[PDB]
Amino acid sequence: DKTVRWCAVSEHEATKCQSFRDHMKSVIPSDGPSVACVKKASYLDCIRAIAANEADAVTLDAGLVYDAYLAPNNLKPVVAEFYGSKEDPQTFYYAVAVVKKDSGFQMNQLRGKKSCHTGLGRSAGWNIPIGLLYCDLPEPRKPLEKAVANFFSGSCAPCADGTDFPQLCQLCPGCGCSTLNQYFGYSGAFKCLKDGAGDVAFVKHSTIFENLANKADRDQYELLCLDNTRKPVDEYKDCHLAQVPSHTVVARSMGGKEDLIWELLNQAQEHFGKDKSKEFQLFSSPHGKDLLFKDSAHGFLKVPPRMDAKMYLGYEYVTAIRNLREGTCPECKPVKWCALSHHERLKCDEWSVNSVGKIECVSAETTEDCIAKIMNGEADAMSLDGGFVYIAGKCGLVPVLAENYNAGYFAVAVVKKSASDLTWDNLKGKKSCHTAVGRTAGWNIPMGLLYNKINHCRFDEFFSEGCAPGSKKDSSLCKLCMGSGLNLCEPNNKEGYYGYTGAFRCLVEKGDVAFVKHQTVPQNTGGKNPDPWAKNLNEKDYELLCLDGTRKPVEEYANCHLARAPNHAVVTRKDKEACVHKILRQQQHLFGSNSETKDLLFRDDTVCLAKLHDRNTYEKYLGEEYVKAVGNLRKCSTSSLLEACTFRRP
Ligand SMILES: [Ti+4]
Ligand SMILES: [Ti+4]
Repeated sequence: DKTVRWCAVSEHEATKCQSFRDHMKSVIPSDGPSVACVKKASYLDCIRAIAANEADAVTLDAGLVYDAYLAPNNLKPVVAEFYGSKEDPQTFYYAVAVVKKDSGFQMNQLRGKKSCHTGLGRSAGWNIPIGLLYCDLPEPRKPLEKAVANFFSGSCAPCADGTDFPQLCQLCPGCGCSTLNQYFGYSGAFKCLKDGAGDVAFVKHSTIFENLANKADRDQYELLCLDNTRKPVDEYKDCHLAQVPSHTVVARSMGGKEDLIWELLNQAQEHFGKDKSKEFQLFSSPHGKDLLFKDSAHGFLKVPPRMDAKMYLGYEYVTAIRNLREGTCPECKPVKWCALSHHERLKCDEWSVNSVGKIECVSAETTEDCIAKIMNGEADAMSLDGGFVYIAGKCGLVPVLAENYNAGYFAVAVVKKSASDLTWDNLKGKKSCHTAVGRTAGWNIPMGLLYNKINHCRFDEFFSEGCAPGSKKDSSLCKLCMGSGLNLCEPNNKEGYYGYTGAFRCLVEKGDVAFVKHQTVPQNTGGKNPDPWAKNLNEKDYELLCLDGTRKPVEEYANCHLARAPNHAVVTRKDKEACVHKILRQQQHLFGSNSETKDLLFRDDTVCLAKLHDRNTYEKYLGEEYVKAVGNLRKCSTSSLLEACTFRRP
């Protein structure tokens, strides 16, 4: 059987689940998914059932998505309910802090102000802001209401205990826990700000737009960002306290059956979803409200498979809720560097002990895994090719420092001098060598420029064949690669044509054109590289293709390049930007220009780690032309972390 066991947490839900079961039988072929129904006492029991292999799937709110993720449950998000509309599916809501224009304070300045909350215990209006402010609250932090009552000078916090903590009901005497209190709920809490009662209102991104029809009025309001700046109210996507998913189907991390659940839910929406007019309807029940799914849902979206619960809830939300559950507070710490190999780890380990604690080490198996650990706080920093910076940036990370070599390197197209046919003007049908797909020199620049000329990104149909590590194994752009077994065409060291040098090797041995950097050929010719394939080459036998259509010697790169490359950059979270900026400059003035293999942690031709000033965004660091180009190349991108990040922020 291909059966999905759906977990119900009430008798009304089990009835609906059984009806679900029975109607699906009429629409799904016998080799298709079917439904079984397991009734438990509560969401937490469902979670346990699923983790114990007595059930398979349940739909949860964000706080339970969190519980479900914790050991020993280890469930993950697999399907999202969406709202509003088929054309523009709404999956998340943003908790925001709204304030009046020119009220003159930042998030790190909330102590002593007046606050408006939608209601005690509510997500946007209470658990998130109080969770993120947790360690700012005065001691003792239990009971929590007491500590909040001594942080804000006065508040309106519906359903708080005003009898014990009157300060909390100062702007709404009684703390009425119903719509009889004028300041209850979303519009209530917004109204509390608008009427001048409060200085800040903890609400959802949409609250302001639902209460103020004219832009003229909304301009009188702003949002507090976590980075202690303000932004306009329609910029909540870049200025929110937390991004939060509405309603999320979860499942075991290993053991699924993710695939079956999607095939089930997807077919269910297609026959029984919103507006499908059958006697059974997936998103209502005669038996009561919100049974197994929210009645307001318009359907389901598949959660990208790379996504785990920390990633899906997001860093700010997880921080907030950990604080509320654990309640632990500090009194820069150590920068946790991310290693990608045994050899990278060994350099990092001896860096750690040499830094005397200031640096610690964490490893992952791929760059993307490392980036994900930085997103979620398992790690803090690593250095990355510009192509990975773009991905890190789309995932909410920022560049802090650039690696310097001497404006950065030159991206160049190398060819054999002998074959004097080749020109930039027509490389159609030629054999190409790339460092890896998605890297600056190897891909993003050259194929960026190439995209403008052919108006598609199926480059495996432009070139005859090639080696471009990270391509699909059966692609013509894996035909020239030299890795054996599972390593063929892999973007790592077990593929000998991977990377700057690898791509040049590829040209020497098999290719017609190699996309690399200006100092690749010089460093691998004239006997400098002793390996048999490079030992006897001299740079005079190689030429560069200029945008002109002409060709020039290798050392002539300054007048014969494809474009200026952004340098490789250190990235981190905005919340560690300052600590990473400090420690690394303090570490490089100790261990800089004053690896045991090649290019470990930082490129080997790096002299110093440079300040960025105004370029501390991926867009500003890479430049707009680079970003536009990568945008065009995504149409053919295979990056599953990028797919996860963009699911959350299109
Ligand atoms: Ti709420
Ligand atoms: Ti690079």
